[PDB]
Formats: sequence, structure tokens, C-alpha cells
Amino acid sequence: GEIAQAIKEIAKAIKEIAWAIKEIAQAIKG
Amino acid sequence: GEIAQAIKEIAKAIKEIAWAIKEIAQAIKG
Amino acid sequence: GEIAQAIKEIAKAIKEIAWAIKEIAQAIKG
Amino acid sequence: GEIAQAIKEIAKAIKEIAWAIKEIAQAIKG
Amino acid sequence: GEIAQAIKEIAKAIKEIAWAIKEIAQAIKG
Amino acid sequence: GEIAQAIKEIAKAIKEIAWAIKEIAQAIKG
Amino acid sequence: GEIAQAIKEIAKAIKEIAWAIKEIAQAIKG
Amino acid sequence: GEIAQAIKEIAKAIKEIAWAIKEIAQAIKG
Repeated sequence: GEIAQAIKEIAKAIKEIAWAIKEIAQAIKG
Repeated sequence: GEIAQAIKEIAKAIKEIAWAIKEIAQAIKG
Repeated sequence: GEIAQAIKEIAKAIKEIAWAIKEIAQAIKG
Repeated sequence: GEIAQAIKEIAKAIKEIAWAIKEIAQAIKG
Repeated sequence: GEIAQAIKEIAKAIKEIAWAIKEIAQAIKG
Repeated sequence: GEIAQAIKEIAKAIKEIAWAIKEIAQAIKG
Repeated sequence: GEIAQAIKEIAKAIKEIAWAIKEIAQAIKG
Repeated sequence: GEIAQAIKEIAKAIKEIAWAIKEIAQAIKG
């Protein structure tokens, strides 16, 4: 359904934020 | 539907936050 | 509809957060 | 409606977070 | 209604986050 | 209702994030 | 109900974020 | 149901953000 799919698009975007935060950890450590 | 589309607009905005955090990571690496 | 519009208002606010985070990247880089 | 209005209250609060992040950006620039 | 009130409780919590972020700006500036 | 109560649980968790950010502010001030 | 339980899973995840932010306060203070 | 499952996908993504923040904490401690 379109609303479940839209909700899933939110979850994928949140995963992008987690990845970006991971990059900041790499930046600090380096 | 309008609700599903508005939920997608939230997902797009959340992606924009991910891109901005990536910019912070790169600014730290530099 | 009023609920779709309210949801869209959330997406616009999230976009404001992304912009502010972009500013922090500029601040760090400078 | 009360639900749409409560959702708008969330959007206003999310804007307040954007303003606060802008203050961090300016504090770094200073 | 109970669901609108619960949603409003979310908005108030988000406002608490904005205030805390404001404190971080004060901390940095000081 | 169970849905309203679960939404309140999210609001309580969001408050916990505010408290944690306040701890960062105080750690910076110190 | 499954939707209330899913919402509760969101609240527990948000609590994990609060805990992680608490760790950052400890890291800064130390 | 598909909606409950999509909401769970959001919770999993939010956990991923917690793990990433923990990495920042450890990078600071190091």
C-alpha cells in the first residue's frame, strides 16, 4: 500500500542519517 | 493519495538532514 | 486536506533543520 | 480539527529546534 | 481527545529538546 | 487507549533525549 | 495490538538514542 | 500488517542512529 511504502521511505531516510553520523565518528577518530 | 505524498515529503526532508550531516563530516575531515 | 497539510508543515520544518545543520558545516569549515 | 492542530504543534516545535541549531552555528562562527 | 493530547505531548517534548540545544549554544559561546 | 498510550511513550522517550542534551551542555560548561 | 506495539518499538529506539547521547556527555566530561 | 511492519522498520532505523552516536562517543573517548 502507498501509505506503508511512504512510511518505509521514512525508515530508509533515517538510515541515511545513521550512515552520516557514522561518518562523523570516522572524522573525529581520524 | 495526499497523505502518502505528504509522508513522502517528510522522508525527502529527512534525507536533506542526512546530506547536511555529511557536510559536517567532510568539514571535520578538512 | 487539513491533516495532509499539517504533515507537510512537518516536512517544511524538518527542511529548516537541514538548513541549520548546513550552517554548522559552514561554521566548522570557516 | 484537533488532530491536525496537534500535528501543527509538532511542526512548530521542530522549527524551534532549527532556530536553536542556528544559534549553535552562530556561536561557532563567533 | 486522547490521541490529539498524546500528539501534543510529543510537541512539548520536542520543545524541551530545542531548549536543551539552546543551552549548548550558550555553553559554546561562553 | 493503547495507541494513545504508545504515543505518550514516544513523548517520554523524546524528553529523555532533551535531558541527555542538557548533560552535554553542562559538560561543555565544565 | 500490532500497531501500538510497533509504536512502542519506536519509543524504545528513541530511548537508545538518549542513552547514546548520555555517553557523549560522559566522553566530553572525561 | 504492512503498516505495523513499516513502523517497525522506522524503529530499526532509529536504533541504527543510536549505534552511530555510540561510535561518536567512543571516538571522543579515544
